[PDB]
Amino acid sequence: GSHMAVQIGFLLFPEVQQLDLTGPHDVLASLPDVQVHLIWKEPGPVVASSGLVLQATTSFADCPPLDVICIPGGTGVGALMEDPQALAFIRQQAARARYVTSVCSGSLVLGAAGLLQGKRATTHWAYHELLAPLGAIPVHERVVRDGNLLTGGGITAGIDFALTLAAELFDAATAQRVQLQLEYAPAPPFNAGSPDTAPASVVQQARQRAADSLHKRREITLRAAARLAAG
Amino acid sequence: GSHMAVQIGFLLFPEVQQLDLTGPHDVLASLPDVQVHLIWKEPGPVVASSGLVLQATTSFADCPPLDVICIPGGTGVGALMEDPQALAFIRQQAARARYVTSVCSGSLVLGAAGLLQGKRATTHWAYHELLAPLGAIPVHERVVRDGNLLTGGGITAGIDFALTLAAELFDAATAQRVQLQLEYAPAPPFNAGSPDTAPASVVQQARQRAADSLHKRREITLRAAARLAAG
Repeated sequence: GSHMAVQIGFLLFPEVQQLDLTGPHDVLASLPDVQVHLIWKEPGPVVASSGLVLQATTSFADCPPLDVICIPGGTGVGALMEDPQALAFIRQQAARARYVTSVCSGSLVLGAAGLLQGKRATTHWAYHELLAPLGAIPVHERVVRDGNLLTGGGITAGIDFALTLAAELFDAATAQRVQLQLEYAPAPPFNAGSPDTAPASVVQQARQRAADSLHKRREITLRAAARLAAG
Repeated sequence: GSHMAVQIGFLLFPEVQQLDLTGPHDVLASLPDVQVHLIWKEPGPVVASSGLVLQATTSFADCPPLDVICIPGGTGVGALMEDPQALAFIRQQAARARYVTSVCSGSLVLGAAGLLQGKRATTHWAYHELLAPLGAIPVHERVVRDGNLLTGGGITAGIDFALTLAAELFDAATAQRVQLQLEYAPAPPFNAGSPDTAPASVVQQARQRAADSLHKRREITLRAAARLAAG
């Protein structure tokens, strides 16, 4: 309107881990004058990994130049990593976006798009070995920042970095106001959010359950890397 | 199937604060054998306060007996507090549910349904004075438990209590596994999630911005209380 509207965009794709996206969405959608997009090849229903149905609000072609782009993760990321249209849109938008961001395995899509080369980055802990092949410097921190790239490992990392983005786009007082108004005050009743804090028996379970997925994602990653190499 | 399916149900209503619901949804939907419902007067699109579109999966009438019911908050709660159909469904389900829960201003709906009488409970901090008129013992804690009632003040409190519910429905090892697999490891870059930690200037801003809403919600609350009194 008669203020500058910040254009904020989430990639919304089948089998997305919905909370990756919906967390930062509610935070950023609180900010003054912003316009938030859920972006897919076409507008309309997209099913998340839980069966939860979201609605994409815009196609790739109709998406305005974004100020913030965010790629969430989820099972659906493996397909996205070899999706030439999606990767081309992500590259297009990343060229000029003020902020390029991802949650969870969303960073592996950034990697497949060629956007992690020589960058410090993280991803979901079970898939961390897939960073180096995509040219990233792999870093084990909840949110890793490299210039205007922010990558968050865990499911709610986007809620946290959304507050950082709020403070920079606007001011610290604005970010603090949003945190208070939403009353965002996390206090988990367990301490098993990191493979370095969870019980060993639990870490081994989770490694065992992710094994087939990691195997499949590694094969995809190596194909994505070879495409980038051929350059 | 050939295991017992826990029936988990979120009230999904127009102008819901979506993250209230989508947080605990992704956590609980991770649990073994569970079936998760988004419940409204009819299945189909429901617009959240941000403009984000969700899909209700079931009507009141078709909703199975729930093991967990969760009422989220958001601007839409004021209408819900005087919605005789919605209140009757919430009472019906609460009678036998193992767990009755809410996030944010969702507890004021529980209160309007007559379910907070003599119970310790919390709600969104800006509306906390509305607890006593609905018969609750108001408590300032992130998640307040009274028997099988859990009420959470802030936007992600349901993510946290979802882990508690996981541990009780199944076991601590299961809850820890879910936390690790999702990599839920919150670390906000500000400390303004409570009116006792945020800067005073920020707390006064937020109080000023919520004033009209609180005024309107108080009027609604007092009508809801008088209905309960007439008994």
